[PDB]
Amino acid sequence: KMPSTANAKLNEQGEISADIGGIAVSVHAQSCTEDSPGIMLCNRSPVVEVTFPGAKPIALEPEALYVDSNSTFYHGPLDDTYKKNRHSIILTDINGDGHEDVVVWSGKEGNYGGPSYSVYLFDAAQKTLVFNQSLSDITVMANGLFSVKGNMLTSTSGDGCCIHVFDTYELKNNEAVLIERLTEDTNDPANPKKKIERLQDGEMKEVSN
Ligand SMILES: [Ca+2]
Repeated sequence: KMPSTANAKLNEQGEISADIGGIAVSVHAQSCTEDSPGIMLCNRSPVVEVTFPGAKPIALEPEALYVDSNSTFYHGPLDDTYKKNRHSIILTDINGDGHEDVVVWSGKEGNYGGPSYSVYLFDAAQKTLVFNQSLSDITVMANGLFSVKGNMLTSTSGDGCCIHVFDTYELKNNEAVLIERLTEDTNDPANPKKKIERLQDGEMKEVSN
């Protein structure tokens, strides 16, 4: 399960074409504008086409695409240990069924205007990649893309100072559900406050333990 990466920039036809760990990925995007060094914002019908081995190409049409020519593609797991990078297009099995899914840097609705993502799970029945609202939504106001551990997904939020929120989601059948929210408040370093909420009887409840 070794992680592999690659970088690329949109050529004169607004095109990239790469093979990352045996999965071919192409990008077709015109009329992009430079957002910051090495990074183009493409929001005029950008297309990300993914061809898994032995399969028909699948075209994704994200609402926008941030193409970082210095960190373009990543193929590997979302380890809390391993992945502290930000990539434009990520191939990774989020739901543990043995087939890679796709994560695309599509917005900047993360915490303090950081990256937010569109998540697409491979749907084995349909032979396609299906946009996942619940998973994409985790990245909104998050400090970055979530990490995956078994069927558990972790994400952090907060005010970038003294309030930190640590979320744990359980993923069952294309559906991410929040099961735990840990809020730590260190505004008074001498009096740190910790709040634990957990999913109980179908609702998030504050708990002592
Ligand atoms: Ca999968």
